[PDB]
Amino acid sequence: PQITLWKRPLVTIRIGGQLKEALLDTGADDTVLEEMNLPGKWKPKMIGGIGGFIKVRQYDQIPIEICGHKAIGTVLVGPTPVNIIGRNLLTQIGCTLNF
Amino acid sequence: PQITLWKRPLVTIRIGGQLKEALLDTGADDTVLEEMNLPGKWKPKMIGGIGGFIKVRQYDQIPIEICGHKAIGTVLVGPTPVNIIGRNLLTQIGCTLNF
Ligand SMILES: COc1ccc(S(=O)(=O)N(CCCc2ccccc2)C[C@@H](O)[C@H](Cc2ccccc2)NC(=O)c2cccc(O)c2)cc1
Repeated sequence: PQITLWKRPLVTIRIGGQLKEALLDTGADDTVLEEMNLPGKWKPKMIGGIGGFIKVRQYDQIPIEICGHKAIGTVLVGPTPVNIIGRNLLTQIGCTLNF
Repeated sequence: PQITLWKRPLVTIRIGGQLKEALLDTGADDTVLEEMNLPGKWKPKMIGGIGGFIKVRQYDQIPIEICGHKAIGTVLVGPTPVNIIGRNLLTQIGCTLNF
């Protein structure tokens, strides 16, 4: 689709059979989800945003369907304030910015 | 332009006698610029991101040129690590997400 920006670019994602709302975020290098359980090994990681650094759990090779487009990649889980789809998965679904 | 997301979508903006590199950021409601002493009235504000909140100065009706496209709107100035062009200006220059 083409998504305009007068509203937040929130979309439905499917991850582990669960439907969630997530923000398509070109300013995010990584995909960061609110705390949830995901299967498999994770490793502790730290990431930084506008207000400082947080601790997250890094899960690799996780399938995420974003508005019906399939990605398989790294998902960080932690105290992000909102679910964020970052460039690591936006590139997999062929997302670009256009003006 | 079409801008892919393999790297951070950094572009040149101009605000007065300062050309600046800024992130085209669909996950940002507002435009947040690194510390700069803009003229005119402003209002204090707190904005929240990953890691918590920062204190910023809200300046209104500031002209900002982004890759040659003219915009005018609210600019938040504060201790952000990166200049962020948010949706308030992205819409004005006709920016969409496409996949
Ligand atoms: C109201 O206006 C704004 C509010 C917030 C922001 S933002 O910069 O924090 N923010 C709002 C996000 C939604 C959100 C909303 C509410 C809480 C938490 C997240 C904009 C993000 O795109 C942000 C931009 C960025 C990049 C580098 C350094 C610093 C910031 N990226 C990130 O936080 C980020 C995420 C993952 C990995 C990474 O390396 C960076 C910008 C504008």
